[PDB]
Amino acid sequence: GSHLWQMDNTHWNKTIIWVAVETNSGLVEAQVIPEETALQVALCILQLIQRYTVLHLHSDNGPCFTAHRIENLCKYLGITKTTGIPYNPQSQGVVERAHRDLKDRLAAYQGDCETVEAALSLALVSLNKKRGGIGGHTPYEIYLESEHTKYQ
Repeated sequence: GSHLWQMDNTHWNKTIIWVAVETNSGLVEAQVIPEETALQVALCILQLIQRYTVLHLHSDNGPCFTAHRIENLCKYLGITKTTGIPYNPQSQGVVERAHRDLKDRLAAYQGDCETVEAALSLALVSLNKKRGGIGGHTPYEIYLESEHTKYQ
């Protein structure tokens, strides 16, 4: 129940994908972005916070993550903002695995899709909603459970 999300930009084919990981559940939220600008990041963040619970947002020092626009947005949304990888070993590990599972799942659906955006959606549902412990939780069910104990 921390709702700390770490964002980072990644490259696949050669599309730029913005990746947000909830460090407690390993839940991933990603979006293809055209260029690495604070304008793009601000849209991703607005969509993230629209759909999820975000108390703390973390990232590297990149100007698209530190620009006044981003800092202002987070202040507005009441979101704690920190920079500097790693936040901690626990979180970084969660993030790195997530990035690798995303690229795996992305590769798996790559050959059944035309656009990366469509592939990304299918990859996210797999990772978050389909993959989980035998008789256990998926990252979504984990996130859901801590979301519940906050929105009763």
